[PDB]
Amino acid sequence: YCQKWMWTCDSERKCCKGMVCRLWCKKKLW
Repeated sequence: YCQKWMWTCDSERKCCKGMVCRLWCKKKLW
């Protein structure tokens, strides 16, 4: 699974595209 908006990511766990990978998955505003 890709990490959803209410999820978080890691070096392995990636957030779903459209969001940015960070401590938590954050929507790409920029």
